[PDB]
Amino acid sequence: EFSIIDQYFNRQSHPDVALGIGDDSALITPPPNQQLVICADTLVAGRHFPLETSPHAIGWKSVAVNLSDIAAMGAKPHSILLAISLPQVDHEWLEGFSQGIYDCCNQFGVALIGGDTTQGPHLTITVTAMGWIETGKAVLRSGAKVGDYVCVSGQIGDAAYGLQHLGHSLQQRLDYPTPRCKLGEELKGLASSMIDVSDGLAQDLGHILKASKVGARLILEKLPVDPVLQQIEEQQRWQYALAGGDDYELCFTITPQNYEKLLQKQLDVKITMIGQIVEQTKLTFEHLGSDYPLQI
Amino acid sequence: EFSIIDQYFNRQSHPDVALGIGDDSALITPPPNQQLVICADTLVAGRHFPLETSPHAIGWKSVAVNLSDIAAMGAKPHSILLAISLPQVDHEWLEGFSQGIYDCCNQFGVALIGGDTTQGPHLTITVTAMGWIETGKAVLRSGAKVGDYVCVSGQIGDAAYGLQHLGHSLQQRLDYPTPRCKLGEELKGLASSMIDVSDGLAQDLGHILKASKVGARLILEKLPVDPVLQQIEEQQRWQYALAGGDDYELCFTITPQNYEKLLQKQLDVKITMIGQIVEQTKLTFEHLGSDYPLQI
Ligand SMILES: Nc1ncnc2c1ncn2[C@@H]1O[C@H](COP(=O)(O)OP(=O)(O)NP(=O)(O)O)[C@@H](O)[C@H]1O
Ligand SMILES: Nc1ncnc2c1ncn2[C@@H]1O[C@H](COP(=O)(O)OP(=O)(O)NP(=O)(O)O)[C@@H](O)[C@H]1O
Ligand SMILES: [Cl-]
Ligand SMILES: [Cl-]
Ligand SMILES: [K+]
Ligand SMILES: [K+]
Ligand SMILES: [K+]
Ligand SMILES: [K+]
Ligand SMILES: [Mg+2]
Ligand SMILES: [Mg+2]
Ligand SMILES: [Mg+2]
Ligand SMILES: [Mg+2]
Ligand SMILES: [Mg+2]
Ligand SMILES: [Mg+2]
Repeated sequence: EFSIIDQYFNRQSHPDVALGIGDDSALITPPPNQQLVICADTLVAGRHFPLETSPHAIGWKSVAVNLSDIAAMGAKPHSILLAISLPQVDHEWLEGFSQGIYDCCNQFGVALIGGDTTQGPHLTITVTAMGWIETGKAVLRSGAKVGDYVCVSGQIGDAAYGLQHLGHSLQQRLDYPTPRCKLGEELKGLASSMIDVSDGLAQDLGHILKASKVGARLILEKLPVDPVLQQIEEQQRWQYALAGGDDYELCFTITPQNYEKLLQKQLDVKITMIGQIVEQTKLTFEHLGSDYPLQI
Repeated sequence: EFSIIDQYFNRQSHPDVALGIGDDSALITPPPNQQLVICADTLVAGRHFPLETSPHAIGWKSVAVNLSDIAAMGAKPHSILLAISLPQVDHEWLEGFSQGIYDCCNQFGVALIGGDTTQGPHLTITVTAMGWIETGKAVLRSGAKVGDYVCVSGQIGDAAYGLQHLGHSLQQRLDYPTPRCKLGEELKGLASSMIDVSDGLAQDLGHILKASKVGARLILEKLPVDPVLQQIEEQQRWQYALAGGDDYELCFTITPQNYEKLLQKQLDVKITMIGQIVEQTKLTFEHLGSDYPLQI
């Protein structure tokens, strides 16, 4: 177990880490005039990923889903803790898994600074992520105002389709979600509210609506879906997009004025306006310019 | 699961929390001139606690073992995240478990500011603890010097005895360890090195010896054991004390000069000098003034 840490999880720490792996706790010197942003998310084998998922993909997604919650605040990710409960000690598995962890960390300039390694009957992983943001400038789930656009990044429904069609190209969106870190940072001071879409667009937008004490009207034909989902029947397409989940895209609200400023930035991801915030505290849908009753 | 969070894990925190439970991440405004101290430890049902352990004790210990690693740095604890994987939703269990979480947090002035709640086949808990310490003043596992006293707080072996004698009063030490938070803070500026005894005195002192590139000679009859263990045959007594684990006491090294200073403080726990640091890089034992060969 102590050898497991040294063998797989003790790459040299960044110069930006006061004390990394090796002691009872890690130490971080805060950057000035910034708040600590902190979150944790658990992945349970067979629940948050198929049992047969490659160890590298498990490692990647364990980090990615937590970076997504830092990004959903408009913050910049800094470091993570890794808590893993393992049924067995398998070198090939541990090599792939740790490679997955570090590949995702390195993509986004994040340090692995600590954690815990235990034995347990079922593979269970909890990553804690830490980031920093200019004091007072976090993008909350509250903050959405009547007249704001509702927007979402990338595509929604991919991962859900992937889960139900394993082996299909869209499985890559299930196994390797992309946390939208740079977009989150670019939305600081532009977005009036934000959440990452981890459970499903309707449910997660719903948290914003409830927190902001507003409602929204979405346009079904504007939901950004993969060409593959564009070719399946409407009803199923919209279910994948609205209740699929595991997208790890950012859903946010923004004034038309700030939206124009957003579109003028160089962004590493697609942005789509899918509706607007309204006064009535309900989530409703529009299609071809008419009300569209829809149960999700 | 959203009902669970609201019903059991959403009490108002200390004023020192910029944003607590309810958003994608929590926000903390760092106190000036302090470093973030951060750790995580997992408890797996049946492994880190007997399956029949009361939910209140499970909640208490989940927090306590993590406050212990904050204390082991000399730092002051501030807040925790709670990640729980639950096989079933049981109201009586959740009431007891959450009461245990909050009882430990409240005793030590700690806020529960976030976490994750999931379904899984086996009860698994990971708490992340966050604390703060004056920049540069952490007590590391490195730093022990030849001639330094080796010391330990409280009693060692209680929890291990309790585990093997479930039903005995010493089970209290297994179920309800006390993190030595105030002692940890009082050892800032005095201890030359420190670790908390979670795995066993010999093993955990061993991490200090390895990090400091020194050895130690312990005096077996000076080990602080319960009167109950004083009545056991000495070999088994010393095995509980040196290899029992789950003590969550602090083991630290300290100059004779600084030990005198320590004893002048008003402390909330027993402190015992049990040996001293030596040049040769080995852990050895002495009994009644003679070398005492002992395998842990
Ligand atoms: N999977 C992991 N990834 C990264 N760091 C880890 C991991 N597991 C453990 N660590 C780090 O390795 C060091 C030793 O960990 P550990 O033995 O769990 O310390 P501890 O909490 O003080 N003891 P214990 O309470 O018995 O678990 C610490 O600095 C941990 O933060
Ligand atoms: N057991 C818990 N104790 C304390 N806070 C919790 C707990 N579970 C969840 N929370 C908090 O409750 C809020 C909602 O949690 P959660 O639904 O897990 O958010 P999320 O990470 O954005 N979504 P997801 O990735 O699907 O898990 C967050 O502010 C969490 O930090
Ligand atoms: Cl273990
Ligand atoms: Cl779940
Ligand atoms: K730790
Ligand atoms: K947010
Ligand atoms: K979260
Ligand atoms: K330490
Ligand atoms: Mg420790
Ligand atoms: Mg999340
Ligand atoms: Mg640990
Ligand atoms: Mg989220
Ligand atoms: Mg520990
Ligand atoms: Mg979560």
